[PDB]
Amino acid sequence: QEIDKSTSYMPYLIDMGISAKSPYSTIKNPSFHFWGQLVAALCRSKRALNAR
RNA sequence: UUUUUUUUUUUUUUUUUUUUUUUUUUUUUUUUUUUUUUUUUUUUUUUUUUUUUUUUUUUUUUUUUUUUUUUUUUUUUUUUUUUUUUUUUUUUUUUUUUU
Repeated sequence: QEIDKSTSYMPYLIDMGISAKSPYSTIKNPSFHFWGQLVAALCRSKRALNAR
């Protein structure tokens, strides 16, 4: 899926019309958005205190 | 439906900086916000010392009675028509959730 390439089509997945249901979202991947964000909030980061 | 930092142009990151500076010190003197002199109870005329007293008195007691600010008699849930007894219910439903 060329994840690592900054000059590629992946970050414009939706607006290019390549895919309609992205496999990288919070709705597609809940409870991995709770993990990680909870860890960062418990590691005293102010960004993760606002994650839903 | 889709989403999920009320994040983001790129840069940047002391609500720091001319240069020089650093007692919101200083004329020189000075240093009781002391002092004429001499005094020192914001004492005293002499008397005097209950903001006591006419005498008499001494419950801010009393006419005599009296002594529940009780009582017609009867009574004694400031109960009761009967019936009743979720200030429940159409049916279906049951996140004041959702493209």
